[PDB]
Amino acid sequence: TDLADKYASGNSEISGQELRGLRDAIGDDASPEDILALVQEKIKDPALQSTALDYLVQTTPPSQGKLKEALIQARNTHTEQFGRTAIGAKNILFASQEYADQLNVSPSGLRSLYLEVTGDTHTCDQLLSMLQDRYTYQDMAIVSSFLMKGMATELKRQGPYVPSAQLQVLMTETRNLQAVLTSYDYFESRVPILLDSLKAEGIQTPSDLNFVKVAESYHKIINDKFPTASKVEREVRNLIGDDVDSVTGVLNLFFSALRQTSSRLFSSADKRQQLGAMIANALDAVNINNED
Repeated sequence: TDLADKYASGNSEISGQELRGLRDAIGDDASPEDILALVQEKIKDPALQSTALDYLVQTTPPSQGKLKEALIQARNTHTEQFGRTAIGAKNILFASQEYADQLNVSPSGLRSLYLEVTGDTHTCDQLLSMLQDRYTYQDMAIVSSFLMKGMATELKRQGPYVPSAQLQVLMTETRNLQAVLTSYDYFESRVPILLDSLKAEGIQTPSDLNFVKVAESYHKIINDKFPTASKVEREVRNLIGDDVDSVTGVLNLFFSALRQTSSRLFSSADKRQQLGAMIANALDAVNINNED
């Protein structure tokens, strides 16, 4: 097996064939411009192109000093062209493919998502919002794992197109996202039960009330720089209305969620307890203020 197979091995998006096909397509007198043209023809994905170019520069012996210098110049040019779009996406090729498979989505889409995520600072919230409309919560968890994997990958690669500092922050934020998704899943299973049980006894809950709204409300509470029991109850009442059993249900649910929520999502363990205390206090307030 040659470099092309090394490149193609485990790489669900490049075959050793197309790489060899590319190297074979590039003549010894290929100008840097010629090289890029060919690479571009066979490979639309800048990541895969850059991959191809690496392959090409690398599969080219120094005997072909002019070609390699051309390929080097081509790749230098391609890299100059795409910078991170090529190099960053290239850096996380395998990751994108792994998770594309699990998600049954396109790896390139994931790399695009990834470059998107890594092309700028992104907070957890921004990541969640960036992902929610794109993925089921189940899949967001998977995507988050992907993002993490890709950034980890790039930080290890370094290079003038790895915004190393930036990726670090992004990974922090993506870990936060994962924590959030787990929390959302918590709510996914329990909210319906709560609402159905309320319903069974003729307690009407907002029909559009679902775990996400519940979870969202839950995470506003814990992300609140200045949460209170009143804010919590209010958050819950805003969420499910005022039926004592409903509010109690949700607060109970939030209370239970708190124990389950990742420490990442709290500035400290103290903050979690503080929130739990707030929720417990909310629960008390509900029953206290209950009349039925």
